[PDB]
Amino acid sequence: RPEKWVKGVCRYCGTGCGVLVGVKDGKAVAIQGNPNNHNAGLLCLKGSLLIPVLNSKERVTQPLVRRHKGGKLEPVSWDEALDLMASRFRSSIDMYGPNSVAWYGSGQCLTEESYVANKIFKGGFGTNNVDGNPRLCMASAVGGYVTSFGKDEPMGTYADIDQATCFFIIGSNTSEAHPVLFRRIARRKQVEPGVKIIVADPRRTNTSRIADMHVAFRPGTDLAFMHSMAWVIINEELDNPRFWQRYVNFMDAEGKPSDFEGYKAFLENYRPEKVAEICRVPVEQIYGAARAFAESAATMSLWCMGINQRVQGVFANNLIHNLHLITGQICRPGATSFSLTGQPNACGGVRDGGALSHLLPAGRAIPNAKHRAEMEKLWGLPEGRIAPEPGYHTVALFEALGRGDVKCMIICETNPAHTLPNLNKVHKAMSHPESFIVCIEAFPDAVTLEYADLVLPPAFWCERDGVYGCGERRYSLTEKAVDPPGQCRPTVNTLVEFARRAGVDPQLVNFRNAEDVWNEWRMVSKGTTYDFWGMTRERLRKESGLIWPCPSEDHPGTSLRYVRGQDPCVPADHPDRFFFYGKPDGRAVIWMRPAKGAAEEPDAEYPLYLTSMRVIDHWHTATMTGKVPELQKANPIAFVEINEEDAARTGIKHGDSVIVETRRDAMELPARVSDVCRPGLIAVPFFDPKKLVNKLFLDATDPVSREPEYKICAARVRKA
Ligand SMILES: Nc1nc2c(c(=O)[nH]1)N[C@H]1C(S)=C(S)[C@@H](COP(=O)(O)OP(=O)(O)OC[C@H]3O[C@@H](n4cnc5c(=O)[nH]c(N)nc54)[C@H](O)[C@@H]3O)O[C@H]1N2
Ligand SMILES: Nc1nc2c(c(=O)[nH]1)N[C@H]1C(S)=C(S)[C@@H](COP(=O)(O)OP(=O)(O)OC[C@H]3O[C@@H](n4cnc5c(=O)[nH]c(N)nc54)[C@H](O)[C@@H]3O)O[C@H]1N2
Ligand code: SF4
Ligand SMILES: [Mo]
Repeated sequence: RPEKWVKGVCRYCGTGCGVLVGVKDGKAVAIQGNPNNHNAGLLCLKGSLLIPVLNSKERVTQPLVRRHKGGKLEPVSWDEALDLMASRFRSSIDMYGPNSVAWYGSGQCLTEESYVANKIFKGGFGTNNVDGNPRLCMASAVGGYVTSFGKDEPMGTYADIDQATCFFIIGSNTSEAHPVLFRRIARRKQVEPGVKIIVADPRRTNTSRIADMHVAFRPGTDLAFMHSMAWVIINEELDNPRFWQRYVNFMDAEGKPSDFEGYKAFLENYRPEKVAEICRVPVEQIYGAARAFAESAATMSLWCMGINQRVQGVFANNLIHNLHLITGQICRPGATSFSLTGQPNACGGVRDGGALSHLLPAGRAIPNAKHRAEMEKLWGLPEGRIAPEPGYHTVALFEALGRGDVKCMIICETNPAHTLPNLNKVHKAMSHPESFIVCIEAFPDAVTLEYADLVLPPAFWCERDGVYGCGERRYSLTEKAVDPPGQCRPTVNTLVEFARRAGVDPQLVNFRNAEDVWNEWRMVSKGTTYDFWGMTRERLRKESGLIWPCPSEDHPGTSLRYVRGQDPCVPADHPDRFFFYGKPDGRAVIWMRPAKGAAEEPDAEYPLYLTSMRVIDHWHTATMTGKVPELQKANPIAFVEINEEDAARTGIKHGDSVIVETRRDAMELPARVSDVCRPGLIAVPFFDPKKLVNKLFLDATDPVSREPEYKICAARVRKA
């Protein structure tokens, strides 16, 4: 029975459900959904079972040090820990230059933590070595959005779900990975039964059980599938010339200006009969998916890691946007190209705040000299303080750590020893005997702590205040509901003290609380097309999220970007009803991206596709959801999914232990036989620390976004 209800945000998925925390003064006792946030008071099982996680005593509550490598982690005071951290970082810079140090962060960090980490490093130390886990996740979608539209982030919101009359859901297990949203998608098809749902995924998941059509294409061939859809759309005159002639540009396979006829000529390469064999699907599915897509009153695509975790990730994102653009299924209620964000805070913390190695806050870029000056001005730095070279992107960061080039690294609210691709390579990198690794980590079973030289105990979740920005441009405050336990401190406060102690100019880190940093971030955003000056803490305390752009206390926020009358970045006096202002002529761009494959495709010797996936009960590495007994009752440990008519024809039964092996490692797993994986595909989950699947996975990255291709590599299976 609670006395106080404290408003915040679910700690887990990018659906970003508002949460109310019931405290019986000082202890959280109950949790409900925020009736006033988009989720309308609905929480999924994970969300609803957060109170045990918050209450867990299995927490990191004092700072810890590992005197020597391979030693034992032992207690140390906060002051010795802060001096040790600051002296090491200063010493490294002094001897070897800013690029010898790095920040490795998280879309789970509060927007304020990431904003301070990013400033200390980019403006304080003078290094652009600030990256994070959204690199493993959302970087393809950023590239797809910037190359297609000139600006990052969806142009619609979740509310478009209520109006789509077709959902094309590709690379997304919405029901297991975005359960609230999937229910809203289910809800919509309930209310209007003439709503069509296409689910495109090599796996037949719970998500397909509301689909009119499930396209179970061969991993990696979805680019061809989607070009092929565009061919049908053009061929059957289902396209929208009034839209694309005014609003669209066309870039050929080399990225040179082209035209509709160019596009038609290129698409001839993607005829349905030919592309149907590549994809291993009945040709009727291409015609079906295309016609549904184009004939529908309002079409919405939603996609996640099956599209992004790919060496052609940016290109795939482009291809989804091509369909919306050729058909004009965009900038109207129900009709948009909506990339789904995994993490609660990839959008606000890392992407919008520019906390990646090539980026600067609010739409600005490292290589852009005017943007550096804009930031040196706002942040009060000398000229040239901000380096012109992008720092290390994640994969290359950990390679630099391994070579000795990065000597000191902070890891904050991520578990990279468990979740980075090609683990054997990374664990060797993380074991460099002369490296100094500092972990800010709340739960001591995180495997990465086994490589840490120093561990700082942070406040978790609603033990402190701060903003999370979910996938629909929604910035939502979590207020503080409880004191942190033991010696846990807000990471914002820890970062300021680290900076001060490490000789950073104190005017650069002039913040007492997360609120202070928010007002600066508001200021740094003002005038950009990411503007949220209008999101004062006061408004964020009272409201259940605001959606940007929101440039004044009287502005309600923005649902439809790029749309005159809706989006304030679009002049009221603009000639055309739409304005894609991230492109100099106001036109979104269809990209004629050639369709290729995975970087490690199957062959005689490794004849299987290996994928990796999300499972509903388990959040990533299970340091949180693992503290909840009910979350263990269904899938307690790792398994490997195997296709029925692949199992029998190769002589493998259900339940039998098997060896999944790839060029990089081998691993015994309990087989799980179903019709989930289409023939020629197996799939492993990644929440079991006793089964570090990322040891089998390769490391190739999209050459633009530098996202790893976790979704595809080549494997073999044999009976144990
Ligand atoms: N329960 C739970 N929910 C979560 C998370 C969690 O750990 N647990 N994490 C959150 C985060 S950070 C993220 S990023 C999201 C991720 O959520 P999703 O991306 O929706 O979930 P995944 O299983 O990673 O998604 C992969 C889907 O893409 C498919 N796929 C495989 N190969 C291909 C291909 O070649 N083409 C296409 N088009 N699809 C393919 C897989 O079969 C799989 O079903 O979920 C979020 N929500
Ligand atoms: N094979 C394979 N690997 C993948 C993926 C895949 O699809 N396949 N998906 C990738 C994607 S999309 C993502 S998003 C990444 C995510 O990968 P990670 O970010 O490595 O996984 P998480 O379990 O979210 O790690 C968050 C950590 O933060 C700690 N923590 C919780 N609260 C606090 C706090 O207040 N402060 C601090 N300091 N720490 C805290 C938790 O204990 C946990 O260890 O995984 C990637 N890895
Ligand atoms: S759908 Fe995501 S944000 Fe909503 S309660 Fe479930 S885990 Fe939390
Ligand atoms: Mo993610």
